[PDB]
Parts: sequence; C-alpha cells; structure tokens
Amino acid sequence: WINGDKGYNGLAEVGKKFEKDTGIKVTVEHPDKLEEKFPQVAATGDGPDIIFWAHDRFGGYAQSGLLAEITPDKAFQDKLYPFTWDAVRYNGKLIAYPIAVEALSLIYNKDLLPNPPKTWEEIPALDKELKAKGKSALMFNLQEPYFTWPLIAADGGYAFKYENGKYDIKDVGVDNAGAKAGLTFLVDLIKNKHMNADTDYSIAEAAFNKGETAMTINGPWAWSNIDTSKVNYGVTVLPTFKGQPSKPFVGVLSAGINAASPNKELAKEFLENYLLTDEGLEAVNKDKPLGAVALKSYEEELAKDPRIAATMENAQKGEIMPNIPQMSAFWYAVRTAVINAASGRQTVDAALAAAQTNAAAENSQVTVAVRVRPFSKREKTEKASQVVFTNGEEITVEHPDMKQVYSFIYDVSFWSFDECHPGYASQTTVYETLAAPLLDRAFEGYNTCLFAYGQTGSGKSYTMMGLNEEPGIIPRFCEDLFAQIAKKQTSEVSYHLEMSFFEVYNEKIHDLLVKQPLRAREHPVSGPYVEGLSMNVVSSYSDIQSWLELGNKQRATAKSSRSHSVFTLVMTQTKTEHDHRITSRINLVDLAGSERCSTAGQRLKEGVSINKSLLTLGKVISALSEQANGKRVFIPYRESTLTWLLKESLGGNSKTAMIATVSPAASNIEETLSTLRYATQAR
Ligand SMILES: Nc1ncnc2c1ncn2[C@@H]1O[C@H](COP(=O)(O)OP(=O)(O)O)[C@@H](O)[C@H]1O
Repeated sequence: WINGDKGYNGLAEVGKKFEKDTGIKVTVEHPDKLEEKFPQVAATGDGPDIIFWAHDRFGGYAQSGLLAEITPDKAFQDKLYPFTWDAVRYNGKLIAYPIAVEALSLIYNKDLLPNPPKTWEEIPALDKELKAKGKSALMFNLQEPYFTWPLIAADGGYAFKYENGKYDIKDVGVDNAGAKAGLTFLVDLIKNKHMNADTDYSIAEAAFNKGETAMTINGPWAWSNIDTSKVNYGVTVLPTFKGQPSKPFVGVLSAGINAASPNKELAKEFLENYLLTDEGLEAVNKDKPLGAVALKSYEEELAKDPRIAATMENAQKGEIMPNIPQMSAFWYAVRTAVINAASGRQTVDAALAAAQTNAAAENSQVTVAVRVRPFSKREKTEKASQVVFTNGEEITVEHPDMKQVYSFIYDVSFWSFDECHPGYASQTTVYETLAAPLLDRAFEGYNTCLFAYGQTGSGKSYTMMGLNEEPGIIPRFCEDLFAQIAKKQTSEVSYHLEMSFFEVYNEKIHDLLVKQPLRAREHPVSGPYVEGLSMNVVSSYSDIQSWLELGNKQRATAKSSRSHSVFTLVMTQTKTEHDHRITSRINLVDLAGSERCSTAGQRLKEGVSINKSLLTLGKVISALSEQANGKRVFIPYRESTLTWLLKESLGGNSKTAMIATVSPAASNIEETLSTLRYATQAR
C-alpha cells in the first residue's frame, strides 16, 4: 500500500522484478483513505505487509503496536542519511524505512530576483525596493506554524527537546529566546508592512505564481503549480536568521511493515535490497517524483536538480517533525501564538508564554470512580431488589426483565453494597484510592477537581463528607493534608491554606461563607475568578469544618440539593530574598442531585438549569478525555458557570476526578443508568 499521489506502477515495476528474482508476486495497491483504513484493518491483524506513508501517522500505528521492529544492520543504516532514521524511531525502536524526505524551501522568482537573500534580516530592505517597483519581496502562508516555525526555530525555538531518540514531552522550546527573536522579527515584517498578517496559502501561491511577489516559502508539492505558471523560478536554502539556518519540520515518506505480516523477512529483503537502491528508487521516481530521498547514493543523483538539492539542504538543517501525540497540542499553541502576535493584539512574549504552557500542558485523563452503596432504609421498606452488581472491574446493571444488561468500566469501582464481600470498599478505601493521589498532585503543584455526581440518596455526602462514625473523603483529605504539611514544613518550604466555599445556583455565583450574585471575571493568564469571594485562612480541619457547616446551612432545599457547591482550598507553597510561590487549587465539588425528576414554580428553573449545567460539565469532561488522548477538540468551559470558573483547575496540567454514586435498587435503575452512563461520558 502506497498513496495514489505517489508513483504506483513504478513501485510495481520493482515488485515485478522481485517476482523475477524470487518467484513471489508483489502487492501494490493505492486504496481509499489508506492511512485512515490501515489502522482500522491492521488492528484486526490484516492490511498490507508493507505500508507507505509519511512518518506523521506512523508514530501512532507504532504506539498501537501495529508496526514491526525492523532490523537493518548499521551497514545498511549508513546507506541513508542518519537524520532520517530519527523519523522512523518510536519508543526507541526502528519501525519503518525512510524513503523520501520533504521540507520547506525558499522559492523565488529568478526574473524579479536573480540573487535571492541568504538572510532574513535582508528582506525588509529587499522589499522596500520591490514595492517602489510595484512588486513585493516575500509572501508565504503566515497562518500556520508549519510554515512560520522555520524562522521561529532559527535562533533556538524547538517543539520538543529530542535527545536519546527520546522527545522530552516536558521540554518545550516555545517560550525561549530563540523563539522570541524569530517571532518578533516575523511580527516586525508585518508591523513594518513587509508582509500582511492576513496572508494565507492561496494568497501567497496566487501572488507568487502571478509574478506579484519575488519570494515564497513552500514545499515540493507546490512546484508543479509553478511549473504550470510558467513563472521563472528557483528553489533554494531558506534564509538564515541571526546567522543560524531556518529549521523547517521534515516530513519523511517512510515504509513500515505490519506487525501482523508473516512476510516480515521477505518484506525486509524487498525494501532493503530492491526498492531502496539507485535502480529501485529511480523506478518509482520516474513514475512519480519522490522529491528528495533518504538513500544517499540516489539523492546524490537527484540533487543534480538544485530544487531537490535544496529540499535536502533545508531538511538537513531542519528538524524531524515529531510523530508524537503532543505535536497537535504544540501546533495549536503556536498557531494561536502567531495569530495574536501578528495581529498586534498581543505581545510576542505573552503570546509565546501562553503557547509554551498550552504546548507543554500534561492533559491528564479524568479519573472516574463509581460507588454502589448498600440498600437504603426506604428501599428495604419498598422491598427493593438488587439490579446493580459487580463482576471484577465491571459494574453491571441487570434490568428486572433480564433482557437488558448494561455494564460499565470505570477507573475504579467502589463496591460498598455489602459490608462483607471480599472487595468491599470502606471509607478509607475510597479515600486512599481516589483522593489521596489528588492530594499528592496538589502537593506537586497541580490544580485538582473532585466532582461528586449522583442522584439524591445515592451517597454523595456519605462519600464526600460522611459521618462521625464513618468519615468520608473531605475530612480524611484534610487531615492527610495537614499531617503532610507538618511533615513537609521546613525552613526550606512553607505552607499556607486559604478556603473559599461557594455555590452555583441557576448559573449565579453565591458565596456560602456569608444571597447576592457574585460576578465572574477573567484574568488572561490566571483564568476565571470570582470577584468578591471570601478566602478564609485555615490551619486545621476543625477550622474548615466550621466553615463547611456555616456554608452548608445556606446551600439548597426541596431535601434535595439544587446548586453545585464548590469547596476550594488554595494552597501556597512558599520556598526561599529569593523565594518562589507554588500554588495549588483544590476544588471539591458536590454536584446537584442528578434526578431528572420532571412532573408537576422556580423549582423547575432549578431542574432545567441543573440538567443544562450537568450536561455541559459532562461535555467538557468528555472533551477533556478526548483531549488527553491527543485529539484537537473544543472545550466548552464558557458554556456553563461551574465549568468556566474551574477552567484552570480542570484542563491544563490539572488533575480531575469524579465519583459517581449509585443505588443498587430496582426503584432507581433509570437514574442509576443515567448516572453510570454519565460517568462513562467521562471515560
Ligand atoms: N457507601 C455507603 N455505605 C453505607 N451506607 C451509606 C453509603 N452511602 C450512603 N449511605 C447511607 O445513606 C444515607 C444517605 O447518604 P447521602 O450520601 O446523603 O446520599 P446523598 O448525599 O446523595 O443524599 C447515609 O447517612 C448512610 O447511612
């Protein structure tokens, strides 16, 4: 499997010669969303033996365990440029053969510009000239980092520090000086009207191919269209910046072998000894040009064409495009950086500082727990029957009709149904398993949320607060916390806790530690905050308990809870003249009874607003989960007050968790299924 845009029958020719030498016939096909279908089909132990695609999507298949560990000897590795092998490396395993190589180059109008500039610094001057003569120095696509990054990386920007065939996921080069200088100089071109911020791909292409501008930046795909344009063009090295080369992301067309294929040995023989040779690549190139190639020997032939030469010069000076899931997060962080600094609505420093922290953001998954409580007094009186069960991980709902069985897996399932059961879940168990780690995250400097989700009676309060005979999460957490402060607090580090306790009622904010509506506002770095919310210093749990008593006295009636209570602990961790502060927000949120209890006043507005608010929470949480698995999505924080307020404590580097409580009873099976399905929403 190779692409349709490539040279298929040329590759078939190399297979048509493989049969001759071996006797084994060749499999060359170019089907469909081949890249999108390959993981669909390779996942079930099918697909082709060999797949040809760019290394972009190869990093994923590898993670999915889909490609085999290739095993060329050094002798063979030495035949291709050493940098190309970094493309086809995942989790420190060689997982494909580099084939072709692709990179942005400087493209210029020989007629307008016989001697193109070596140097970015030249362009303003160059431009001033061409504009006086009714033309322009340079137009390229300023909309997307793929194109802008090269200049940005020149003085030292980088996406993820790559060392031991490892990308330090945590080491990002978007904030740094090298990146500031590139973006700054870029932005200046714009400021000084040497380029337009609105310039995208088509404008740029149109302009260059019509003879309106002297220069553009594009990749070999763009050549053909110039050819048709009859514009007299040259393709060359990108300009230096601060005497350092521009660093475009390199795209390596690479050939991997299916982990499923039994032809692993035969495939290797084919790629190494047939395809990857002067003859073998010429066969393909002749059909449809490979651009620059990884095979040193043949590239040297190809680089006779100085356009190709230059794709190579620039690929080598560039950086292999990371095939990791975090690249997305990077792409979008930097896109937004550049858009806003080019706009002038935001300084370079602030743009890139914002982008660093989005590109470097953990995006940890949301932890979902479930707890099934014992039969309530009321349910026993109702002669209630069990409809909820455990099996191993799985919580299973078996409808009385016995046709309907719904099952669910959460990160953890707390089975507190029968105080007996060899896996019964006590209060301590619930704490140690779900919340303790949050406290460890809080101490590491991460913001955290614990949401408590369920219908009235399902055990939210029991779980969160508890009773003197049986203390729930909040009390244990605080006493864990304070005992750890005691431990940790030293002449090196100091701990300070403040506490706010508010509620979201009908999307309004009410402070429970004093009912007037407080206004939400937003800081552009530190995010949403409540204007006029009390922050009471705390020193022990007893302090908090006072406060949570005062607060809960003023929360919500029916006795159902009809607001979302937000218990918050801001903890400042001051070390020392030279003394930083590390801030963790800890939000413990008792959500409102999920009952969609809709029958026959302002009690209704509540219901409406609770359903709406909880739906939005779920949406964002769901978005979070998807985000955490690396896919670009929109997170509707702003769509609900609770979610907007906790924005900075939800995503980013934050640690979010939810405990859904349910009733084991047949009476409640529908709300139980609402809850459990909700909690799945959250993966
Ligand atoms: N996991 C549990 N194990 C034993 N009893 C529970 C459990 N959860 C709730 N209960 C019992 O049910 C009562 C009501 O619990 P509660 O958490 O207030 O539900 P909600 O907070 O949603 O109203 C508690 O006082 C307790 O006796």
